[PDB]
Amino acid sequence: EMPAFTAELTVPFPPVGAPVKFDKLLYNGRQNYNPQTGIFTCEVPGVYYFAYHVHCKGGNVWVALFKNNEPMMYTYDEYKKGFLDQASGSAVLLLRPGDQVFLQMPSEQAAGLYAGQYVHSSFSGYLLYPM
Amino acid sequence: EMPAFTAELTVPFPPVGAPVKFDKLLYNGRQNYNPQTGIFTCEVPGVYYFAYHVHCKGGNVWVALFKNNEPMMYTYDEYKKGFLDQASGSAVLLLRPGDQVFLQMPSEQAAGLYAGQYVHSSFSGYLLYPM
Amino acid sequence: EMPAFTAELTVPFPPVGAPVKFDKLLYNGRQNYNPQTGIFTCEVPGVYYFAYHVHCKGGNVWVALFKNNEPMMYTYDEYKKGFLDQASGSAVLLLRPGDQVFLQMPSEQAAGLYAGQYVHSSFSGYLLYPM
Repeated sequence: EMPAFTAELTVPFPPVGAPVKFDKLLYNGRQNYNPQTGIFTCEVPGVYYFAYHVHCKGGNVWVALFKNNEPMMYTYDEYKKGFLDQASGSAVLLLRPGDQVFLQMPSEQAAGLYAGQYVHSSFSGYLLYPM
Repeated sequence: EMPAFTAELTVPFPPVGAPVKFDKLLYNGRQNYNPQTGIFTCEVPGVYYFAYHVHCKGGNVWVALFKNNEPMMYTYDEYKKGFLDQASGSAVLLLRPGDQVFLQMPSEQAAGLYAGQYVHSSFSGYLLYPM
Repeated sequence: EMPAFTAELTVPFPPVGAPVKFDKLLYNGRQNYNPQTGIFTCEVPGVYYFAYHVHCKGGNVWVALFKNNEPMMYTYDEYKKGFLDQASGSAVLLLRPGDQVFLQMPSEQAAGLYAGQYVHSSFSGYLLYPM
């Protein structure tokens, strides 16, 4: 199997300051993604592509795609008074064996990450080129 | 030739309960996506990645990415009182010959999927790893 | 090294009528993407996948993914008075040596493309199948 996964969130407002535990799996080649931690751990060295889609409601939402402690990409969305919204992101990253990639909200002031049984926020990633 | 495509919807408000027929093709290697059905049919077994972007206007829009008869991912957006909006999604799926992947709205109560000549709603997909 | 890149914008309102210069690079295999121009120039012939995420604030945003001088895909978003929003696009394109792919806003009437140190609008692309 090649490293590739897609995980969905089905409960709104996950913890701030910790990897978002997307736990509904569609695929998880090589099991490099852990639904119990929300972290993708690099086993195969190379270039990867990650994508994420997060809904917003009740409050602003600020997320960052992390590679270990480093924020690689930031996505911010301001809640639209009374309505559900969404913001997305994607990025190509060169990963070293052991690198841990995940999505996380850095601020308690922007924790409006929404999700539901029929409204999936998600996180996907897969190997492009082995290095 | 490898299976890969991008289809854009140029006409607003497609029927509910049936695959959304994105009509305009930018690419369609192996022609596994059919504009007449809105369905991507797996010919080459393997891991695939799909991405979609749907505009919302005039009403709420609830769509799901299906694999055969199973809803794999749900995307929802609420119409912003007189303002065009958009919601997206993407997913990695292991497919076998004959499997069908498409987007479909399950309810008449949220069928505001919008599209226009200069406002493209889209659906893309491609083979990642042959299995 | 394979062709693949992700470039982020960290300053708002890039000029209309010219490629958007995403200059914060996460990866740039073969350096086929130029931070100084915002243009990806094809070196290796083949099928590519491009994805972009653009925030909207203060004004509507109308951007197009160009291949040379032809608009391949259009993405539009109506600014939600007072709040930051976002719209995205994805496209599979068959490229020949020398082909240039970039994002550009055609009208001054919809140039509200936003970005900041805390929110990245971005442009990514990579080779799927060499031809």
